[PDB]
Amino acid sequence: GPAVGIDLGGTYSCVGVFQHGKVEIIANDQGNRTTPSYVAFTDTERLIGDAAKNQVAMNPTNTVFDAKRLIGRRFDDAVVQSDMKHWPFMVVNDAGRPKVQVEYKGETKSFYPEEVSSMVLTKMKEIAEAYLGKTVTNAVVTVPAYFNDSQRQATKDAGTIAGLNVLRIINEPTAAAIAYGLDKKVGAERNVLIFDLGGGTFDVSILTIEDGIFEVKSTAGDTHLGGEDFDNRMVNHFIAEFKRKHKKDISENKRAVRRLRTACERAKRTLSSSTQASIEIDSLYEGIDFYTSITRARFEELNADLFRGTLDPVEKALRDAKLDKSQIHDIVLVGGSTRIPKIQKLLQDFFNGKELNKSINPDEAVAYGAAVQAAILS
Ligand SMILES: Nc1ncnc2c1ncn2[C@@H]1O[C@H](COP(=O)(O)OP(=O)(O)OP(=O)(O)O)[C@@H](O)[C@H]1O
Ligand SMILES: [Cl-]
Ligand SMILES: [Cl-]
Ligand SMILES: [K+]
Ligand SMILES: [K+]
Ligand SMILES: [Mg+2]
Repeated sequence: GPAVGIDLGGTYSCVGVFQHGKVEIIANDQGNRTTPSYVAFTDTERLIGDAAKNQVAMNPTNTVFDAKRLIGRRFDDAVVQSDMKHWPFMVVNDAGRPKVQVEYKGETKSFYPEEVSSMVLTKMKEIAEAYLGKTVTNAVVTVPAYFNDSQRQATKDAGTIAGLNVLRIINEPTAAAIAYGLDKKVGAERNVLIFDLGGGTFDVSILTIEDGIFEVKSTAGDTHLGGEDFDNRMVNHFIAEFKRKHKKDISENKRAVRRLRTACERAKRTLSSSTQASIEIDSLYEGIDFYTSITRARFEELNADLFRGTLDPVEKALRDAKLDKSQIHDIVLVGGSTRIPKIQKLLQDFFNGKELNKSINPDEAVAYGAAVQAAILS
């Protein structure tokens, strides 16, 4: 007490606390309401969150991310073997369990996924402590609805290692529905669709709620579709533009690509509220400045197939839940990527004009609902 709600996200984490009948989403030391699920190791220190993501480009083999993709899994799991090929850090096998291997202070170290996630949770715990001016111990932590018992157990363990008393592990879509008060009893069942597009995954969940009890009717999605893919499309676009203007290809310069990606992600966010965004990077490659811009229309065209494709999982989830689109009582947007206007248009159009629940920052809705539930369990 106070107990907190924590969304331990694949790419960003968020912590909230319910007090005086209101949820407060807590800003970190940099004033950010969400924090990168990154941890880095150097010759002298361990960095977590914003501090870790800010040096990823210069320290690729020792900056860990995506621990959520390893948590609770066996080393021989096809998913792990597939994902490992794409990470710049090493994943080793310890008696059948995956561990990330890094260098810290000149020595080789290895950590279980739950230890890496415990570092992220320690950061979220401290963020809440700085805001509350009191020690934080009890917490509700969320996980994807498809997580199995081992993945739920390892997530709870990450919390315990961080010094938290995990009151309960609840599903992300359920937490999002709770944020909007859809758990309240209205004397009849209600069907709710959660459309969750984050930084690296896309989850569609259909919930049936009655008497405060949740039932996951169906889930669909793509574990390799998120905001990072839209950033990739923009990066490729600008590498091509720089090549045309300067007859130089920056593709093989890791730092150049990173600075460009960062500017693209920032420009993308601006495009959700404005129709154009400027990209200005000083000395991007060989001392050449890269000052350009991108319109919302071009950003939408660069990603047209990926945006439209989000509707397939929606149709499949409806089919698996044995529900027609007209039987959905509420549609809830979750994940930072749902702030993109074109995605909202596509989903609303698919639902024949039905309004979307989007008043709660989508990238905060999971933590918001977790905080409400944590207070209820406290
Ligand atoms: N205003 C915005 N417009 C567009 N995209 C945005 C905006 N704000 C944030 N994003 C994107 O949202 C993503 C992060 O979403 P969120 O914080 O919900 O991630 P997450 O739940 O950790 O993701 P994952 O699905 O990988 O678990 C990033 O790709 C970020 O660029
Ligand atoms: Cl911080
Ligand atoms: Cl459209
Ligand atoms: K998140
Ligand atoms: K997601
Ligand atoms: Mg998420």
